[PDB]
Amino acid sequence: SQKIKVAGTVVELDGDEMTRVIWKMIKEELIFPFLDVPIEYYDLGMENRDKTDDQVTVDAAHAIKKHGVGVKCATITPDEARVREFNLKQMWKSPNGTIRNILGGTVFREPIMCKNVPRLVTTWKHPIVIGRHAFGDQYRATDLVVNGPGTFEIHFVPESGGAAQVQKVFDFKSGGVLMGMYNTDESIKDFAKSCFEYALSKKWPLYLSTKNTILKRYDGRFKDIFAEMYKASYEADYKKAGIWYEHRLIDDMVAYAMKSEGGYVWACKNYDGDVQSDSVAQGFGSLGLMTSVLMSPDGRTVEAEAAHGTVTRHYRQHQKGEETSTNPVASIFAWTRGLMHRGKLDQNEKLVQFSMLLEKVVVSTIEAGFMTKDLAICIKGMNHVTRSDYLNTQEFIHKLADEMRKAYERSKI
Amino acid sequence: SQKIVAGTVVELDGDEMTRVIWKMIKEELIFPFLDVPIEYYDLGMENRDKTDDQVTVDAAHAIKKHGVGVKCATITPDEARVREFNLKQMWKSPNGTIRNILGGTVFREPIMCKNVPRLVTTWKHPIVIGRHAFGDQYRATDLVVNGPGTFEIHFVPESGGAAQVQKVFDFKSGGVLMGMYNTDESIKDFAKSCFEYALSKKWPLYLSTKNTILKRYDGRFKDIFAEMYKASYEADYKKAGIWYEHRLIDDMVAYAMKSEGGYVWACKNYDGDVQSDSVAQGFGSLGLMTSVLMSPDGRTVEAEAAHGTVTRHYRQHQKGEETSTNPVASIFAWTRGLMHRGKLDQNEKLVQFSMLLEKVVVSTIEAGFMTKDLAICIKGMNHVTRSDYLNTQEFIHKLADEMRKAYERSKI
Ligand SMILES: NC(=O)c1ccc[n+]([C@@H]2O[C@H](COP(=O)([O-])OP(=O)(O)OC[C@H]3O[C@@H](n4cnc5c(N)ncnc54)[C@H](OP(=O)(O)O)[C@@H]3O)[C@@H](O)[C@H]2O)c1
Ligand SMILES: NC(=O)c1ccc[n+]([C@@H]2O[C@H](COP(=O)([O-])OP(=O)(O)OC[C@H]3O[C@@H](n4cnc5c(N)ncnc54)[C@H](OP(=O)(O)O)[C@@H]3O)[C@@H](O)[C@H]2O)c1
Ligand SMILES: [Ca+2]
Ligand SMILES: [Ca+2]
Repeated sequence: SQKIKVAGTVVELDGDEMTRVIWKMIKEELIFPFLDVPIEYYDLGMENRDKTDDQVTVDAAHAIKKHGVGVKCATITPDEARVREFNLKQMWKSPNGTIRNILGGTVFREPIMCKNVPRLVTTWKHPIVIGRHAFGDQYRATDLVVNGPGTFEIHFVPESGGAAQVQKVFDFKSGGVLMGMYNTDESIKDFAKSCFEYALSKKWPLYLSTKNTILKRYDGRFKDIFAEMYKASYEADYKKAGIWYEHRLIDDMVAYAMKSEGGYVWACKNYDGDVQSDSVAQGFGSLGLMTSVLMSPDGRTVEAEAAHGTVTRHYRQHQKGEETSTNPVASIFAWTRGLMHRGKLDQNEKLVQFSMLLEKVVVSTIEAGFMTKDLAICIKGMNHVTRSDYLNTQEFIHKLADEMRKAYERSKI
Repeated sequence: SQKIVAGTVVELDGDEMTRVIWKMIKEELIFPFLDVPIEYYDLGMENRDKTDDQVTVDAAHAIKKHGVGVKCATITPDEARVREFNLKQMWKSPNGTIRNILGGTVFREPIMCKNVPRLVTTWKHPIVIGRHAFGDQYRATDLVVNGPGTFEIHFVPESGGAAQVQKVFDFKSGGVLMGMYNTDESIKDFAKSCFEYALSKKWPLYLSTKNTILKRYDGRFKDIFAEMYKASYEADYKKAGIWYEHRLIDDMVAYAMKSEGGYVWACKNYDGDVQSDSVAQGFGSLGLMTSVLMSPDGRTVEAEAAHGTVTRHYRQHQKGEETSTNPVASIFAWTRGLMHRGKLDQNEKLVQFSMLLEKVVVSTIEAGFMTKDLAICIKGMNHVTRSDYLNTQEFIHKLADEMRKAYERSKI
């Protein structure tokens, strides 16, 4: 089904469980009818990441860097329960963590605002953008079970060959756990750049959260890198733009974030950008109401995703042959932002107007009273929602399609 | 001033605004009523630096001895603090030191005021966070890396064989590295205390980890809780109409945001730290939260303010400007400490004194007398004016006025 021709190639990464089911329908009804789109397909379904030894994940990452745009459905990350469940050869790493490792950059997350959906948090008047650092820390770590007594040490061995630098971290008297993790100056700096630059262009303030009182040298490095770069390259233009940058302790930032009105960029270390960008997304209404875009330092490569998970409890219900009502908006906006970036790379204005148009139609369709259960909950009580207040997953997508077909037909005479 | 205590309470003095407030609470709401032995330790930054942080260690060991510890918020120094106080070094968190020595779980909970509107529209009931007090980020070894090399991790068995070595990372230019740990023993301890506490509340229990990413580290948290539920707690919980569940941290923070509450949330050191601030501020103020570190045996309580020393307000204070610093958390550290002092001494009268003061604080807030953070909760941020609240001193005084009437009012 072709209409708008797209020269560029979109690298699509398929995922798992309920999101995989919605992914198919989104392609089927919202994208392909309108777009003549070259798709380099990569199945990051869990079975296929097992079949290929996770190499499908690595190749997909590399294919995104080549073509410039990636669009990824939520995937399962496996632990022991999951290894059992699929008879996996191993506990494979988060495909997300692997993609992010290879690409680098920053994951910008923002709520998708629907005026008829009450925010959960009375104070939040404006959107918060989270710049989550995509590299290192707890997401590329080495952890270990300890089985008996013994001493946990770190050796740093320099390249020159000067002697080993060792630290006794802990004497274990019994079983326990240990782990090491890292970050790089180079990375933190790209993470500083893109955050400073995004807030400069939104004309908004920038907060950095760390726990540099505790991790004096580790988090300390982030604080100093951001402060050094601010003085050097952003203070003058920030002060001229009527905005400001400040380091705040993670403690104080979450309290501020909860009570403030929004209108600022909040830069988080990896883990905080993981946790808080869900607290935020649910605060604004639902996990399905959020964009998530991994951006290059150079602005040429974009991996757009849904930030939420595979919606396992909903899939278990879909698998019984029971009805589901799962919010597909975050999956759809993975596509639109990917296609928007695709069109920017190609000098293709038609593609950008389509991407924007699909975002308008989703938001407008929700705004006109047509919505999945989770948004109906935001409006009507937790226990005072009924079947007539919301559309199921299929209907919602169907309604969305009806509207998109109509809007597109009218759109560019 | 006294009237009411045999057993001893160990007092830990702190920094900045919480210090200023700590004094007033002792002056006006505690010592006037209680004749109590206090073992005083000054964890103000100057004395920590001056004693090479030994008063902190001494304070932690005093708490184990007499069984009750009451602690004011302290500074934990980074580089700017070292400059500011002319410190010998970037001393580690005194809280992190107290907890490393004492072990256990820090249980936190909002202090409900009916005239204070919640910021989260869905929260009908309290959320209780159970924070693992040990290990992980708060007893870790972190370094800056200045040039390329290899970050290895060695475990050297007691048995004397050979080291178990993992390559973590090949550095090319500069960075940071850290190493951190926890123990089966502490994690197990953390679980039992959460299971017992959610069992006695007849409330469900959630543990959150990121075991999909930290598969062995967080996996151990998840495996230990699960095995303990099966063996020791699943049957009793099912009889009580409650459950235990592990959720991924992503799932739990989203759930907590849309839940009505009424559950005990088991949090890893880092998560309990951060999510207890998000939860206190979601309920109305950082001022309106309790925080009680409990020992595995439950013979030893350290109570505190979970929030910081309120540096921005200390600075107003220093210039002679008017402050409205919420003192309720600092007050409830006294009351919960003493509650346990009374629990230990079988002092029926002291348990009730603590209970009464808590009653009077909230009851005073609910009669319209409050500090500026709580006025901002009722009126808007931009619509509060001076007449909606009391400054810090007046507020403590109003409570003080109020507490005397109340106490005098009781038994007679
Ligand atoms: N983007 C990614 O690649 C990504 C991110 C996170 C996790 N994961 C992986 O996916 C799985 C996550 O499962 P999880 O249950 O922990 O997290 P989850 O799949 O994000 O779902 C958690 C819950 O949040 C609500 N929710 C999330 N997305 C929703 C949507 N689109 N529409 C409606 N409700 C939604 C539902 O609550 P109710 O039950 O109340 O309806 C749902 O049960 C794990 O296997 C994990 O490895 C992947
Ligand atoms: N228990 C502890 O020992 C503990 C805990 C946390 C931090 N700290 C230490 O405290 C110092 C400063 O930390 P921080 O500035 O990150 O956080 P903070 O002192 O907790 O205060 C940060 C902000 O939260 C609000 N706030 C906190 N407590 C309040 C109260 N009792 N009444 C009214 N408002 C209150 C204020 O908001 P507004 O600005 O909006 O008025 C304040 O500016 C650091 O040295 C840190 O290491 C100690
Ligand atoms: Ca997340
Ligand atoms: Ca905290």
